[PDB]
Parts: sequence; C-alpha cells; structure tokens
Amino acid sequence: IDSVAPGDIRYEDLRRGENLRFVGDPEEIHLVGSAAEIEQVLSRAVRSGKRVAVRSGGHCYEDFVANSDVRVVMDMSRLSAVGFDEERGAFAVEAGATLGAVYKTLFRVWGVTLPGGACPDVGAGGHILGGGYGPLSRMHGSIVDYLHAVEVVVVDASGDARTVIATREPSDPNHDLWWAHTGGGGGNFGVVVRYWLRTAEADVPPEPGRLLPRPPAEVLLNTTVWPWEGLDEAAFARLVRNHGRWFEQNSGPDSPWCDLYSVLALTRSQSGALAMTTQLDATGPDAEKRLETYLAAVSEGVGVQPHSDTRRLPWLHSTRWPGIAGDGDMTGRAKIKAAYARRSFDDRQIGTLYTRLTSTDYDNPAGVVALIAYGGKVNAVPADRTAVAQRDSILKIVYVTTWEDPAQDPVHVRWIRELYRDVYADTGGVPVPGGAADGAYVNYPDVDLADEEWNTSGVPWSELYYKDAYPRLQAVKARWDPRNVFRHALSVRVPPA
Amino acid sequence: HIDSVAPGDIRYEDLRRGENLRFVGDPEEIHLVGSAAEIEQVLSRAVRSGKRVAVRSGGHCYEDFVANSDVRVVMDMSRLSAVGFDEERGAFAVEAGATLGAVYKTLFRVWGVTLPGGACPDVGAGGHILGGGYGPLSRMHGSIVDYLHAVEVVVVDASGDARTVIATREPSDPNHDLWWAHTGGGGGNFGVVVRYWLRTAEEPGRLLPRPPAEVLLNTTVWPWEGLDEAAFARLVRNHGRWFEQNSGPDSPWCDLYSVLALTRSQSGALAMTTQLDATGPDAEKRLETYLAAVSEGVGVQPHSDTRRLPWLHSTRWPGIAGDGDMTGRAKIKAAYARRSFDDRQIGTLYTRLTSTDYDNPAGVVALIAYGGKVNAVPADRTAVAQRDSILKIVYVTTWEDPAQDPVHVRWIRELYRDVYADTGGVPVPGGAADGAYVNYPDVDLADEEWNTSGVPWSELYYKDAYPRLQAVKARWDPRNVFRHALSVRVPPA
Ligand SMILES: *Cc1cc2c(nc3c(=O)[nH]c(=O)nc-3n2C[C@H](O)[C@H](O)[C@H](O)COP(=O)(O)OP(=O)(O)OC[C@H]2O[C@@H](n3cnc4c(N)ncnc43)[C@H](O)[C@@H]2O)c(*)c1C
Ligand SMILES: *Cc1cc2c(nc3c(=O)[nH]c(=O)nc-3n2C[C@H](O)[C@H](O)[C@H](O)COP(=O)(O)OP(=O)(O)OC[C@H]2O[C@@H](n3cnc4c(N)ncnc43)[C@H](O)[C@@H]2O)c(*)c1C
Ligand SMILES: CC1=C[C@H](O)[C@H]2O[C@]1(C)O[C@H]([C@H](C)/C=C(C)/C=C/C(O)=C1\C(=O)CNC1=O)[C@H]2C
Ligand SMILES: CC1=C[C@H](O)[C@H]2O[C@]1(C)O[C@H]([C@H](C)/C=C(C)/C=C/C(O)=C1\C(=O)CNC1=O)[C@H]2C
Ligand SMILES: [Cl-]
Ligand SMILES: [Cl-]
Ligand SMILES: [Cl-]
Ligand SMILES: [Cl-]
Ligand SMILES: [Cl-]
Ligand SMILES: [Mg+2]
Ligand SMILES: [Mg+2]
Repeated sequence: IDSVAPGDIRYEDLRRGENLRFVGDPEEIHLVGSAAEIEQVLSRAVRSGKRVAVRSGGHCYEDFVANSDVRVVMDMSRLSAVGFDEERGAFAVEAGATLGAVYKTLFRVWGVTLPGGACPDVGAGGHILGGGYGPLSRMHGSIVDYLHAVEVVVVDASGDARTVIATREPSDPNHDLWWAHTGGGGGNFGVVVRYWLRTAEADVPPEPGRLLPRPPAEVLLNTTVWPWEGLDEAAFARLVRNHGRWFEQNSGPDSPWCDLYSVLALTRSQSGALAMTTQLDATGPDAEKRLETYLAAVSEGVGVQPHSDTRRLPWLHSTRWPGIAGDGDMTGRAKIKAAYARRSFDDRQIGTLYTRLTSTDYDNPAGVVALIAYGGKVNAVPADRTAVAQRDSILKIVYVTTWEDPAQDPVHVRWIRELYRDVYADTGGVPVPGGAADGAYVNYPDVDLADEEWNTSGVPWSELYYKDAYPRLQAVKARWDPRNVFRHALSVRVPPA
Repeated sequence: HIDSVAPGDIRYEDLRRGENLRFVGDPEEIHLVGSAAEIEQVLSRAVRSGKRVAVRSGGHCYEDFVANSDVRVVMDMSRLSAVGFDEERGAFAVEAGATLGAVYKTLFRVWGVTLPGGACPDVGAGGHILGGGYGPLSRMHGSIVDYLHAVEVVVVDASGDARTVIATREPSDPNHDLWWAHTGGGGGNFGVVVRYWLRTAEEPGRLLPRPPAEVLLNTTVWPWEGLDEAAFARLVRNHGRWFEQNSGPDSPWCDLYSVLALTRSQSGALAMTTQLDATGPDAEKRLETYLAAVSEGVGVQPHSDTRRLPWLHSTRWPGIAGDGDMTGRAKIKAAYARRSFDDRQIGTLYTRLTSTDYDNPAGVVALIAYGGKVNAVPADRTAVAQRDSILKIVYVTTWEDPAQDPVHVRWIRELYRDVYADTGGVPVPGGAADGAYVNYPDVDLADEEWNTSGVPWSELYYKDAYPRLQAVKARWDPRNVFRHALSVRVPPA
C-alpha cells in the first residue's frame, strides 16, 4: 500500500521530515518505487493542479517539503539502493539512500568512499544536489566533484513527466541539467531517482576499487574542551583569532593540512564549556605530532588550559562516532543560519559573538556558533565548473539555536536572527559574497536571506547562495521545469517576463 | 576477490572488530559472504583445514565471541542486509546482516507494521533475534522470537559437508527442534543464520503488529546533590513496587515502557525515560499516574519533560535508542528481576554509586521495564525460558583509557557480586531473580571466582531449556564448529 493518506497509521511519521517545526498536510504520500511510478504520480498531480514535493532523507532545515500548500509528496524510501553499476562504470546511489548506508556499502564492499556529510541519517536526494561536503572534503572535495551522471524525472511544458539521464560529458545534450545537479539544490528541477558517481580523473582503470577515493585507513580523533567559567573576552578572542589565522594559513588546495578537519563550537556560556573536535589522517608516522601542532596553535596564549582526549580509530568506525556524526537527536525544534568564510572573524565580530553567547538577555542555553573546517581540495575546482560557486573559502560557519517549547518559537528565532544580523551588520545583515564572507550554502537554507526585514544588502538571496552560477541555473530551470512545478521559498526561479 | 579481506587490506582494521572496541580479532580472512553457497564454501573449507570460524552480523556482541584471537575465519553478513515481505512464504524476511533501524524503517514505512525488538538501531538481526531480542514494545507485543515463523541456517554435518536447511514453527516439521533453538538459543551456537522469517503465530499489514501511531515520551531527572540514602531507597522501592503490581500479561500498563538509570552520583543526576502509547484520550493522565508513583514521598522534585511524537520518529530519539556512541570501552552485566531489589541490595547500590574509593562518572544500573505480554507465553514454548519477570537489570561501566580495564571490570564485578551475594554472586533463577539474558553475555557467570552459587552458567541463561538446546546441538553441530565462551555444548562424553 504505497499511497499514504490521512488516517493511515503511517501518516504522522511520513507527513514530517526530521525537522519537527514543520508539519506537512499532503493529501497523499506516495512511496514511489521506480522512475515510471514517479512519472505516474507527477503527471497526475500536475494535470490535477496539485502542488508536489519530494522527500528523500527529510533533513531539510526549512519548510520546502512540509509547506502547507504541498498536496502530494513523493517519498523516496523504497529507492535506497547503493552499489556499482557495471553497465555505466560508476557507483549508483538511489536518492533515498542514507549517507550511513552509502558509507558502509562503499567502504565495507569496495574500500572506497565519497566526501559527503557528517550525519548518517541524511539522504542522498537533497544532499548531493545541494553541494554535499563533510569531514573528508578538504582531502577530496565536495561529493558533487564525483557526480558523473544523474537520472531525473522532469515535467514538460505540456505537464507530462518524463525520465532523462544527464551526464558530465560536454557533448551530452542534457549536460547543462547535469551541471545544475552539482549544487543547484533540491526541489528545483525535477525528481532525482539516482546519482552515478566516480572520479573524473581520465587515467584511471575501470575497477570499482579504483573509481572513488580511499579514505584514510585510520584517523586520530581529538576532543578539546575549555571551561567557560574562567574565560574572559580577551581569552575568547585570542582563541577565535588563533583558530582563524591557522585556517587562513592552512587551507589551500596544496596544503599538507588538507588531511585535517575540525569543528570549533562557540557555545553559550550557560553550557559550561567551549569545545572542538578534530579529525586527522593517522596514516603518516608523524600524525600525532601534527595534531598536537594544530591544538597548540588554537590554544596558544589563551590562558585557559583545555582538557584534551585523543583516540585512534579505524575509519568506518570513526564516521559513526557522535563527536563527528553529531548526536542523532532530531526531536525538539531548531533554527539554523550559515555563511561561508573567506577570512576569519574580525575583532568587532568576535566582540559581538562574546556578548551574544554570554548575555543573560535570552536564555537560549543550546545556542552555538560552529566553525567547520573547509576549503583544501574543494578549492582546486574552478568556481564555474559546478553549481558550487564558493571555491575559495576556509570555513563554513553555522549558527544554531534549539528549544523544546512549541509555543516559544519567536524568542528563539529572534535571538539567532539578531546574532547573525549583528555579525553581518556591515554588509546588510547577510554574508555578502566576495569579501570576508562568500555568501551562503544551499543545504543550510534560511528563508530570512530573502526577507527585506533581515537582508538590507541589496543583494538578492539567489546571489548569496549561487553567486554568478545563478543565471545558468535559471536557464536550466526555463528549459527543464518550464511550468515551475518544483518550487519553494529560495527555489531557482526564471526572470520575471 | 574483493569479498575476502586479509591483513593489509584498507578495510581490515574496521572489519576485524565489532562495535565493541575492547576486542580486536586476528582473523586470516573476513569473508563478506553474499549467499548461502558462499557461506557453505567458507565453512566446508574451514572445517577441512581445522580453522576456527565465527559469524559477525551487527557486531554488537558484549563479549569476545567473534573477535576471540583464536578465530581464524570470519563470515561478515554485511551484504545480506535485506528486509521485505516474502510473497512465496507469506512472511517477512529479515536477512541476518540487516540492522534494527533498517528493519523498523522498512517494516513501518512500507507496511505499517513492526517487531518488538531492541532499542538500538545499529544492532544486527543476526545475533539479536537468535538471543531472544526484546525492547520498548515487548510489554505490549512479546519478544521478537514470538514472531519467528522460520529460519534458514547453514549447518555442518558429521561428514564435514556444509548444507542449508529451513526450520519452521510447524510441529510436524522434521527440523522443528532447530527452529525452536533459534527462539532464544543465542548466536554462534548452531550454524549460520542467512535469514529469519517473521509473522504473527495467529495480507502483509495484518501479519505483524502495528505499533502505536504516536507515543508520549518523558524524561525525568532527579539531582543527586542532597539525595540521601532514604530518598534514593524510596524512589527505587516506589518504582519496584509499581512494576511488581503492573507487569501481568493482562495489565492495562502493557502499553508503558521505561528505563530508570541509577547513575554514579558524580554524574550529577538520576534519570528515567518513559514511553507510553499516546492513542487513548487519557494517556497524559496515565503517564502522570506512573510518574507520581515513582516520585511519591522521595522529597526531591524531579525536572520532567514530556513530548508526543509519531512512532517511527520516536524510535530514533536517543532517549529510547541510546546515544549511538560505541567508542571507548564498556563492560556489561545483567539479570532478570522477578521482584524488585530488597534492602541490602538498595543499600549496596547506594554505597557503590556514591563511593569515591573509585572514580568514573560512567557506571549505571539501568532498570528496564519488562514482562507484560512476554509473560503470556509458556516458559517452554521458546528458548527464552524467563517468562515471569518484571524487569531486566543492566549493570554497566564505560571508560576511555585502554590501559585501565582492570579497575573498571573490578568495580562492576564487585557491585554485581555484592548485589547477588546472597545467591553466590549471581542471579540464580526461580527466586527474586530469574537468571540472565544471553544477548547481554558475561563470561564471569562461568568463572568460579565470581560464581559461587553451585549453578552453572548454562542454567543461569537457559534454565530448563538447556537439555533440549544440548540435544539440538548434538543433532545439528555434532563437530562443534560453532562455539565460544558460553556456547551451548553437549554433555562430556
Ligand atoms: C539533518 C542534518 C543535515 C545535515 C547534516 N550534516 C551535514 C554535513 O555534514 N554536510 C552537509 O553538507 N550537510 C549536512 N546536513 C544538511 C543536508 O545536506 C541537507 O539537509 C540536505 O538537503 C538534506 O537532504 P535530504 O535528507 O534528502 O532532505 P529532504 O528534506 O528529503 O530534502 C531536502 C530538499 O531537497 C529536495 N529533495 C529531496 N529528494 C530529492 C530528489 N530525489 N530529487 C530532487 N529534490 C530532492 C527536497 O524536496 C527538499 O527541497 C546533519 C544532520 C543531522
Ligand atoms: C550494542 C547494543 C546492543 C543492544 C542494544 N539494545 C538492545 C535491546 O534494546 N534489546 C536487546 O534485546 N538487546 C540489545 N542489545 C544487545 C543485542 O541484542 C546483542 O548484542 C546481539 O547479540 C547483537 O547482535 P549482532 O549485532 O548481530 O552482534 P554480533 O556481534 O555480530 O553477533 C553476536 C553473537 O551472535 C552470533 N551471530 C551473529 N550473526 C549470526 C548468524 N547470522 N548466525 C548465527 N550466529 C550469529 C555472533 O557470532 C556472536 O556470537 C543496543 C546497543 C547499542
Ligand atoms: C558537523 C555537522 C554538519 C551538518 O551540516 C549538521 O550536522 C553537524 C553534526 O552539525 C551541524 C551544526 C553545528 C549542528 C546543528 C545544526 C545542530 C542541530 C541540533 O542540535 C538539532 C536539530 O537540528 C533538530 N533538533 C536538534 O537538537 C549541522 C548543520
Ligand atoms: C535500553 C537499552 C537496551 C539495550 O540492551 C542496550 O542499549 C540500551 C539503549 O541501553 C542498555 C544499557 C542501559 C546501556 C549500555 C550497555 C551503555 C553502553 C555504553 O554507554 C557504551 C558501549 O556499549 C560502548 N561504549 C559506550 O559508551 C544496553 C544494554
Ligand atoms: Cl527506476
Ligand atoms: Cl517553502
Ligand atoms: Cl569467546
Ligand atoms: Cl506460524
Ligand atoms: Cl534513562
Ligand atoms: Mg540537538
Ligand atoms: Mg556510552
């Protein structure tokens, strides 16, 4: 029974993704099992004038799928296969495959991986389309740097749906559709059924073991914690400055430090502690000494000795450690905002962070600003080659608040909005590209970047996410979704006519 | 070929271990088997060469059964991870490599049903079902083995050939005895399970239980600061009395599950998680009745937080699922409780959880709700022989430093021995305790230094099921190919 309507025991679960702020009201949720099922659902919906959306992993930070207008959901749960497609010479990942399944299959069967996200529950469907990256991206780039081809169901001007395959081959007639899938974002062009991935290096023999990167066999994992109790602004500032300068220096595509990843968590002082998690390739005989060099750089002159715990773990095991994977808790309510950083925070922004993290004004105790190591081999790719236009940044910066009370959304949304606006005040409240920031990342969507009350930079949401990729995305949208069947706040949208 | 992993392979460091970092295996080969015939070939070759084998499905074994340095060949079931409805057999097929998270997501999203198996999503079906798996839905629906209709098993015969058999719940099935041993007999004992088939003993959405559509989940936390021994005792007694009264198979409270964590006082707080079917209009009032009973007269006001969630989402909330952290190192011990702790035992717990003679924030005694519909099944109908208990009690210590095992193992050994001191330091069946659960294995139950009860490890885990398990063992693994500490073994000859 592949349709799910209100009253079905499965409806409460399947009307929602993993973000509990958003409750969808679809008349039907179809657990589709093939391209031909997809074309059937889509043609019927479009002929009937009913708004659609696709869910794969359900990790959307915004209401793109659960939007109250959506009448028909295609849930990709039954399309979760991962394997090696011999007839194409590439690995096939169905849109509903979670990253935990992708990594366990690729690694235990073939000893390879993709430099995708940290959370194992994330789905391929939304993740790859949006420019997925994670712990191994400094070493191996974005997951879209391995996208060889995609199979997507698109809707004609007429309203009927059809299946097409689009590839990286420059002569492929649907090549621009392939390109839009290398960061163009979910819910914009059509329903991805499966992605085909392999290295784009030309010299490589046609063997699965050789067609995607080997991860390090073992890694060093460190946890470092500084108590907040003895920590003044000057100490907080030196720590952020140290960390920022180190990433400014050691993030180039040819840096030996491409094999290091870290997340520095600037937590609310109510939490008791600031913390950092670091992962280093443990292969080379000097790995421990190098890890200590980074850790000593971050703490240098801070005046607060951190607690530090380092363990060596075999690689696949390390991917499920919550220190890297996150804690798995998708209950409660969260608001995410984010930005690219080309350079580290200036002293005035650090002052804003310290005030906002120590203020008793609010008591958002779960609030955090996380600085995620980025760049390295991501930045070897020309900015125009894929739809991930940010190819010279050093960090992704994620601002988070979480809470429990369903009646208290406004105070929590306000806190994070004020914090982000204030950090980015001098560029109209938003991370404007091409300066200290490089705009925003579409898999951390934030409707506020299109809101005139929060964005006073004169730069539209579409340029913050996509920079100069946007006009090429709009040309793909005009060709491939002429009816604008696939849309949401922050969806690629052709120019007004 | 790619499917055999040897030392030096990039995969070898991961695949030589389970999820238990205390145990590092030294297998010459790990075979990622893809079929019954591949398993047969691994086995028949190993038997001819005299090489010890072991199977790994989800890797969650709490003991060294799979990673024992003597194991030369491992069969890893990762590639056999499918879950679906088998139309030809009229039953749900769960391959041994399937994790519980995959089982639950597939059974629920595609068919609207579930199995009352364990809380952790990363556990494999392979070892879990064979050992008598239970979890949050067991008071409402029994043990997962109460839905075991059939099993496909690769066995080794006297001649040394491996072969594949199907054993079913039907009394006239010539392999029925083998089927029976899979309803609780434990992994690594009889042969290699390729797949289980499951359905209600009594159209796919009708063939297994439907879970509640929504549940209430509560977290209750009592600060340890100014919790004295009287208040700690009162809370434990209250909880114990409630479970002694409300754990019958016909109890309306078969739809409540909870874990009460008696933590080290260094941790800051005692805590309890509770899940209640939310479908009745009076669920919130029923939950409040339970919670007020546990806290009555304690003198410490808990912090309490209740949320209503859709069922599948609930199964991934770490308050129920656990935190997913299988790094560091852990020692588990466990017991069935037919009745709640007496005075001496509550006193021992309090002293050992507050002692500074010892220092480790991570030690806990978890009291897990049990019984209800588990107890509607006669004690001899499956290989799960404990069918009148009210709780499972789990003793745990965890640590980071791989050079500090002795002090942690000593701490937990001494706590468990002291709790069970009146019966030889072990939970002897048929009194306040009912023995032990083979999915929480503990080799100390076979060690004369820790078990002075006169009752052997086999009777603690299996009670009167053991002779029948030995007859199964003699018939189906005459060469004793499948063995480990605490494995089923025929009488001395
Ligand atoms: C919840 C969560 C998200 C994370 C986590 N960690 C990440 C990391 O380390 N690196 C990252 O780059 N991203 C991380 N993310 C974010 C995820 O990358 C985004 O949340 C993804 O967009 C989520 O993908 P998915 O789980 O599939 O989410 P959905 O909500 O189903 O879809 C998102 C968006 O894309 C559309 N879409 C889904 N499926 C399709 C298909 N098949 N075709 C076209 N479009 C699709 C949806 O309609 C929606 O618009 C860690 C955590 C814990
Ligand atoms: C780590 C972990 C364990 C849990 C968790 N939660 C549980 C719960 O809520 N209820 C429970 O009933 N049990 C819980 N457990 C314990 C697990 O039930 C046991 O740890 C299982 O035995 C684990 O099974 P599996 O993950 O497959 O572990 P393995 O280490 O691969 O095997 C254990 C044992 O069984 C043999 N074996 C495995 N596979 C087979 C096959 N196919 N055929 C025969 N025998 C097999 C192994 O050789 C070994 O002897 C929550 C968490 C976090
Ligand atoms: C390293 C990560 C990369 C991924 O891009 C995501 O994953 C990791 C583990 O961390 C990132 C960020 C710091 C953390 C967030 C948003 C935390 C969210 C959070 O606590 C919750 C929710 O989202 C819902 N309930 C909750 O409690 C997040 C964007
Ligand atoms: C409710 C559960 C039932 C399951 O039967 C198991 O799961 C649940 C969630 O909890 C049980 C128990 C209280 C907790 C344990 C053993 C904790 C283990 C633990 O912290 C660790 C490890 O095992 C390894 N490293 C670690 O840090 C455990 C036996
Ligand atoms: Cl298809
Ligand atoms: Cl939207
Ligand atoms: Cl053993
Ligand atoms: Cl039957
Ligand atoms: Cl708990
Ligand atoms: Mg959280
Ligand atoms: Mg733990």
